[PDB]
Amino acid sequence: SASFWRAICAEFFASLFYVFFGLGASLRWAGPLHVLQVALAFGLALATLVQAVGHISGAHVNPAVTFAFLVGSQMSLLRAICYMVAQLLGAVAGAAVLYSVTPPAVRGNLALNTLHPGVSVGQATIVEIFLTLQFVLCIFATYDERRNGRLGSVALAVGFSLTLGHLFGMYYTGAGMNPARSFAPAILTRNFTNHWVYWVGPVIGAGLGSLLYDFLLFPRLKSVSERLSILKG
Amino acid sequence: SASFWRAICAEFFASLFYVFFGLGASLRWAGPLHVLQVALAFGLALATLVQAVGHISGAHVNPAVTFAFLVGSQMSLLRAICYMVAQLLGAVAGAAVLYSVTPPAVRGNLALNTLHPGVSVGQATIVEIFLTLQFVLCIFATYDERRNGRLGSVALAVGFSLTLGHLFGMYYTGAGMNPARSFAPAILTRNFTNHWVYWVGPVIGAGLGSLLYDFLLFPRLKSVSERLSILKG
Amino acid sequence: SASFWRAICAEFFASLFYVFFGLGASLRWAGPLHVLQVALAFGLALATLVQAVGHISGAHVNPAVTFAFLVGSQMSLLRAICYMVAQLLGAVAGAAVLYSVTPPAVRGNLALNTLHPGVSVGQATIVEIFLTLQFVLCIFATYDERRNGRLGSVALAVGFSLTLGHLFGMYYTGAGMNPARSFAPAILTRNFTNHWVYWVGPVIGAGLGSLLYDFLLFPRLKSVSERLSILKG
Amino acid sequence: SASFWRAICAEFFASLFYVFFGLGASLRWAGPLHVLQVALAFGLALATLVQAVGHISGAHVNPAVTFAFLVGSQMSLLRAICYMVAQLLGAVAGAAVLYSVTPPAVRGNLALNTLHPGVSVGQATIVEIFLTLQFVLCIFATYDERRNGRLGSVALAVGFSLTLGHLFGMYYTGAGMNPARSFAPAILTRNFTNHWVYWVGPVIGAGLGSLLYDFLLFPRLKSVSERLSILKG
Ligand SMILES: CCCCCCCCCO[C@@H]1O[C@H](CO)[C@@H](O)[C@H](O)[C@H]1O
Ligand SMILES: CCCCCCCCCO[C@@H]1O[C@H](CO)[C@@H](O)[C@H](O)[C@H]1O
Ligand SMILES: CCCCCCCCCO[C@@H]1O[C@H](CO)[C@@H](O)[C@H](O)[C@H]1O
Ligand SMILES: CCCCCCCCCO[C@@H]1O[C@H](CO)[C@@H](O)[C@H](O)[C@H]1O
Ligand SMILES: CCCCCCCCCO[C@@H]1O[C@H](CO)[C@@H](O)[C@H](O)[C@H]1O
Ligand SMILES: CCCCCCCCCO[C@@H]1O[C@H](CO)[C@@H](O)[C@H](O)[C@H]1O
Ligand SMILES: CCCCCCCCCO[C@@H]1O[C@H](CO)[C@@H](O)[C@H](O)[C@H]1O
Ligand SMILES: CCCCCCCCCO[C@@H]1O[C@H](CO)[C@@H](O)[C@H](O)[C@H]1O
Repeated sequence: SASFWRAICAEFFASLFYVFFGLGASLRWAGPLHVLQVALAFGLALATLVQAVGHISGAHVNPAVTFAFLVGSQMSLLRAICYMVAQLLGAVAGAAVLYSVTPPAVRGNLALNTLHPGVSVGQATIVEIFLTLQFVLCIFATYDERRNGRLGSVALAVGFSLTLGHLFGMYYTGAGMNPARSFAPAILTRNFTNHWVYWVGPVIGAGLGSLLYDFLLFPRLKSVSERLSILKG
Repeated sequence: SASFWRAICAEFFASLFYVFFGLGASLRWAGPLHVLQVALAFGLALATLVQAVGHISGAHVNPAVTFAFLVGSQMSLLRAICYMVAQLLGAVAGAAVLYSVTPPAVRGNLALNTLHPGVSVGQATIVEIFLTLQFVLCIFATYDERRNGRLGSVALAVGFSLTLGHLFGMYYTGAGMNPARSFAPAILTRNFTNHWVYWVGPVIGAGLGSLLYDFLLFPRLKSVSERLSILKG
Repeated sequence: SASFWRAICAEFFASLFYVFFGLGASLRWAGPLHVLQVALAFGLALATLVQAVGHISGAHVNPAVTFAFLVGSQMSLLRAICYMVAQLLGAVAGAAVLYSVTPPAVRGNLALNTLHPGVSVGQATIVEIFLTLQFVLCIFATYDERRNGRLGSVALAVGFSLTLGHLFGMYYTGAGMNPARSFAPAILTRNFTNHWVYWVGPVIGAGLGSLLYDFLLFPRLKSVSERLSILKG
Repeated sequence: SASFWRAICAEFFASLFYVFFGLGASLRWAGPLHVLQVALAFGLALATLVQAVGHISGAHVNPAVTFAFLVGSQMSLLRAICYMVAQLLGAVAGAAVLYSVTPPAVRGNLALNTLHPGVSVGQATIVEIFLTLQFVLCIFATYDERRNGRLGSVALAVGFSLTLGHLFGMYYTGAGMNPARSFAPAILTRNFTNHWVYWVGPVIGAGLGSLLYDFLLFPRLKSVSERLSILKG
C-alpha cells in the first residue's frame, strides 16, 4: 500500500534534516563546549525526527540502524534497500542545502568524520563499533513492544543515546554512528580518506547490538519460517 | 463559550513569558556557551509554557505556528486572528517588562533577530524556513491524537525542537522561528532592518511543515466540507 | 494518620537535599558555563526530589510553592505551616552539612542570593516575581489531575521550569524562587542584606501564579464551603 | 530459569558500557564545561543503559545500588553476589577496552576517582554518602510499582540523578557513587589511594537511602517471613 512510500519519504526528509542540522551545528572547530553543543545538536535532531516520523517509518534515518532491523528480521530486504537508498540521497541533499546557505570560510569540510592523529584506524573502528552498539541496543530495547509503560519518550531516549555517543566519540572519530551522515560530507568534499571506518564500525556495532538483544538479553525467537517470510514479506 | 477567551488569555500570557524569558536570557554577546545557553533557555521556556497552557489553548505562542494550524484546517479563521493578535501584544508586553527591569548597557538591542554579515537575506530566509519547518513538523506529529502511547512529554519534545533550531540557527539569523518573538524587539528598538526574513521564513516553513505532514507523511484527509466548516466554525 | 508525618519528613529531607546540592554546585564564581551548570543543578535537584517524594508530600520543598497551594485551597493551614517549618529547618540543615564538608576559600558566602549592582531592589522584586510566577504556573498545570495522558514526567517539567528561572534570573538576583533556599545561606552568613526581595518576590509570584491558573486559565471552582473546609481539614 | 543468567549478562555488558563511556568522556582535565560534560555523559550513559536492560535485570550496574536492593529485601543474596561480580568484571573490562583504544598522553589515570587536596577523607566519605543517598532514593521511588502514571521515563530520572551527583561531587571526590566504576580505574592503574572512600560512601549512602525510603517515607512492610524467604528465594 501507500503505507510504504510514505515511509520511504519519511526516511528521505528525516535524513536530509538530520544531516542538515547535524552538520550545520558542527561547523567551526574546538573543547567541552564544542563537543557538548554538537552532541546535543545531533541528539535533539534525532529525538525530534523520531517524534516526527517514528510512527510512520520507524525513523531509522541511518543505514546501520536499518541494517540492524534487517538481520533482526523486522523488515523486508526490499524495504531495507529503499530505506538506505532514501537515507543516502536525503543525507547528500541535506549537506547540499547546508552548503548552499552557509558562508564559505565557515564551511570547512562540512563536518566530515575524521580520525584523531593518535588513533589508529583499528582503534577507530572499535570506537565506532561500541558507539553504534550501545546506540542500536537502546533502539531495539525501546522499540520493543513487549516492554514498559514507564519508558517515557523513546524518541528522547534514542536521541540521548546518540548524544552520549558523541560526548565520548567526537574526540576519537568525530563520532559517525551513521554511514549516511558520514557519506554526505565525503561525497561532496571528494574526500574518502579513512571512510571505511565510518561504514564498518556502525554496521558491525549495529550487528552486534541486534544479535546481543534478540539472541541473548531478551530473545525474540522467530522460526526460520518467519525469518525468510519477513526477509521477503 | 468562555472556553475561548481563556485560550486567548493563555496565548497572551504565554507569549509575554516566552519573550520575557527568551530575550532576557539572550542579553550580552558571544560561542558555544552562549548558543547552548540561549538554545536551552528558549527551548525550556516553550516546554514549560506548553505544559502550562497546552491543554487550554494548544500553546501556539507563535504566529507562524498558529498559521500552520489554520491552513491545516484545525482552527477557525477567527481564532487564528485573535491568537496572533494576543501573541503580538503579549510578546511586546514581555519585551517591555523585560526592558523595565533590565540594566542599560546590558539591554543592547533587546536580542533583536539579526543576520550574519556573510549570510544573504535569501540564505537567511531559507534557514528560517528549515528551522520552522522541522519545528512545525514536530508540533503536528506530537499533537496528533492518532498516535503513540510512548510519546512521553510532547511539551519537552517541542521545546527541544526549538532548542535544536537555535543550536543551528543562531549563527545565521539569531534563530527567529517566531514572528512575534522577532517583532517585539523590532517595534521597541525601532529597527526593522531585514525584518522581512523573520516573518517570511517561519510562515513559509510553517506552511511546508503542515503540508508535508497532513498531505504526505500521515494524511489527515478532510473533505472540502469540513475544511470550510472549520475555517468557519 | 501517619500519612501526614511522613510527608513532613519528606519535605524536611528533600529541602536539605535541595539546598545541599543546589548551593554546593553554586560555589565559586563566574558566565554561560557557570549559569548553565547551576541552572541545571538546581533543576535536576528538584526533578530528582519531585520523583523521590512527590507522591508522598507533593514535594513542595519551597515555602512560596506551599503558600501557592494554601491560597489555592489545596492544603490545610496546619499542613502549610508544618511544610514551611520543615522546609526552613531542612534548608538550614542542608547548608550546614554543606558547610561542614566544604573547604574554606571555596565556601564563599554559601551561594547567598544577591542583587546585581545595576539592579534596583524594585526591579529585583519584579524579577523574582516573574520567575516564581511561571514556576508555580507550571507546577499547578502539571499537578492538575484534570489533564493530560501526554504530560510525560511532571518531575522533569517542574525541574526544567526551575532551570529556566535560573538561566534568566541568576544575572539579576542569583535567582531565589524559594524563600527557604535564600534563607539558609542568609541565617548562616549573618547577612540579611536585601533578603526582603527573596521572600516578597516568590510569595507574590507564587500568589499570582495560583490565582492566574485557578481563577482564569483553567478555573477550579470551589464553593466557599470547601475552601474553609479545606483550609481547616 | 534462564531468566536469571540473562540478567547477569545484562549487568555485565551494561557495566562495561557504563565505565567505557563514562571514563572515556572524563579523559583530560579541567571548570564548568568539564564537569557539565562529564556529568551529562555518566547520566546519559545510565539513562541509556537503564532503558536497554532495566526490564531485564533492573539495570543496577552498581554494587552499592545492588546492595541497596539486598537490604531492601528485593533480591536474593545469590543474585546480589552475582550482580556485583558481573558488575566488577564488566567495569574492569570496559576500562580495559577503553585503554586499548585510547591514545596515551590522553589516558592519564583512566579517570580514577580522586579527592580534592582541601577535602579530608572524612568529608569525602560524607560527600559520597549524600551523593549515593539521593541517588538510591530516586531509584527506589521511581522503581516502586506502587506509584505514578505520571513518572515519565524512570531511566532518565535516575540518569539525571547521577548527573546531579556529578555536577556537585566532581569538585570534591570526582564523584564515585559506584564502587565498580571506582574500582576499574584503580585496579588497572595500581593505585588504591583513598579507595576506601569510594566503597564506604556509596554503600552507606545506598544503605541510608533504602532505609529512609522503605522504613519511613513510603514503608514497604515485609514480614520477617518474606525477608528471609526473599534473601533466600
Ligand atoms: C565487538 C568487538 C570488540 C573488540 C574489542 C577489542 C579490544 C582490544 C583493542 O586492541 C587494539 O587493537 C588496535 C587494532 O585494531 C591496535 O592498534 C591497538 O593498539 C590495540 O590496543
Ligand atoms: C559491509 C560493507 C562495508 C563497505 C564499506 C565501504 C567503505 C568505503 C571505503 O573507503 C576507503 O577508505 C580507504 C582509506 O582508509 C581508501 O584508501 C579507499 O580508497 C576508500 O575506498
Ligand atoms: C523549501 C524551499 C527549500 C529551498 C532550498 C534552496 C537551496 C538552494 C539555495 O541557494 C542559495 O540561494 C540564495 C538566494 O536565496 C543565494 O544567495 C545562495 O548563494 C544560494 O546558494
Ligand atoms: C506573509 C506576509 C509576510 C509579511 C512580512 C512583513 C515583514 C516586515 C517587512 O520588513 C521590511 O524589511 C526591509 C529590509 O529587508 C525594510 O527595507 C522594509 O522597510 C521593512 O518593512
Ligand atoms: C505582577 C506585577 C508585574 C509588574 C510589572 C512592572 C513593570 C514595570 C517596572 O518598572 C520598574 O519599576 C522599578 C521599581 O519597582 C524601577 O526602579 C524601574 O526603573 C522601573 O522600570
Ligand atoms: C509576606 C511576608 C514577607 C516577609 C519578608 C521578610 C523579609 C526579610 C527582611 O529582610 C530585610 O531586608 C532589608 C534590606 O533590604 C534589611 O534592612 C532588614 O533589616 C531586613 O530585615
Ligand atoms: C548520614 C550521615 C550524615 C553525616 C553528616 C555529618 C555532618 C558533619 C561533618 O563534619 C565534618 O566531619 C569531618 C570528618 O569526618 C571533619 O574533617 C570536618 O572538618 C567536619 O566538618
Ligand atoms: C563495607 C565494606 C567496604 C570495603 C571497602 C574496601 C575499600 C578498599 C580499601 O582501600 C584502602 O585505602 C587506604 C587509603 O585510604 C589504603 O592505605 C589501603 O591500603 C587500601 O586498601
